[PDB]
Amino acid sequence: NRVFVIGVGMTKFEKPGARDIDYPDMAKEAGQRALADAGIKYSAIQQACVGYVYGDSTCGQRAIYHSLGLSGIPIINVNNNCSTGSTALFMGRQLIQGGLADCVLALGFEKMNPMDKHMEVMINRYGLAAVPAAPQMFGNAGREHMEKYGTKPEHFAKVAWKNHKHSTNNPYSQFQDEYSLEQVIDSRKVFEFLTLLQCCPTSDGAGAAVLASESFVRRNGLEKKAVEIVAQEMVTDLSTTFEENSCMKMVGYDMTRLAAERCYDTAGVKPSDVDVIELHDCFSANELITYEALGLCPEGKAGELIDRGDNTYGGKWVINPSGGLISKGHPLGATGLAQCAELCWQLRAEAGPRQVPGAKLALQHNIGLGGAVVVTLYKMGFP
Repeated sequence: NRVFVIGVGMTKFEKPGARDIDYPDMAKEAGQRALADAGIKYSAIQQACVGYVYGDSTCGQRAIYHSLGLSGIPIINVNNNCSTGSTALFMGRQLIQGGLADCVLALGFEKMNPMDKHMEVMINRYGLAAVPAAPQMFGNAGREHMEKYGTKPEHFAKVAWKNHKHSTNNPYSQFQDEYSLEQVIDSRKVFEFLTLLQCCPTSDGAGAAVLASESFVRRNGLEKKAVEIVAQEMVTDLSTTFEENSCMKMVGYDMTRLAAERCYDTAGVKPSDVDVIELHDCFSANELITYEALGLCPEGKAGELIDRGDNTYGGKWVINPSGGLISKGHPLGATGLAQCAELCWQLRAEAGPRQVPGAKLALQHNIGLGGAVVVTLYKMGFP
């Protein structure tokens, strides 16, 4: 059963506390935008998949009833206790592909040892969207990459530089200013080579997408905006031995690798066919290694990809035309849906000053709560 994204919407992603509204109004802004984009009645929504991290188990329902009105539809919380976190989009896709609904709303929102203690305080005071282990794990993985392949600390700063430069054209991004490479390098130290401008900040915001079956799209004449999910794969923790483990593997390198390989196989495409990417750059180090995990270049060649400008406009792949988590900030529940919104706009040729000319195949890379990796390929459903 083919599955399509037929409307998308988001709020601006803002510094926590910059905007004086509660999570239900954020959800309403994103949700109502997505429904208006889709051009459908609210009653067409048969289930809602809702992604958020903080608050109790009723926040999903509270957000949906405020956005759509009260109904008896199922409201599924993506983040449960006794399973690894999914994503709103992966779950919505599952409901459609398995025949449990013809049309669904995916919605996400968020409203905010000596070294672990030190990182905990730093994350709080610098407003980073990270758990205390994360900067250390991603720094270790980047250092490991430098040791094996000769990547330079400036390559990681260049990735971050590139994300901030893209952000200048995204009005939904918390940060929309270009910093110099020198400013990236000189910003406050977080861990090792990682500096503040290489780490994703917290943002408050919401995102939403309407997902629909092939028959729903045909029945309602919605072919024009229908972006097809041509492949989507999730990989949860891979269990390995002491001898095979590495810092790169510990932050999900092989999970991304396998998820993407399986997408490529399903869709019958290769990395070189992808035109535009939105990936999970929680740290610059995760983006750099993810270039190789996705198969964009051979192992150890990310520094060359970076120095050629093959991650930006005029290069082979335009990566994070949004500015990335690094510029947008990371409202935990909403991040994946914002990536989706941008890639759908790119493929629909509605991305304005960020438009990748002639984009036809888009790749999303996202991480769930708990660390599961989701890779998704999109193309226009009926070009």
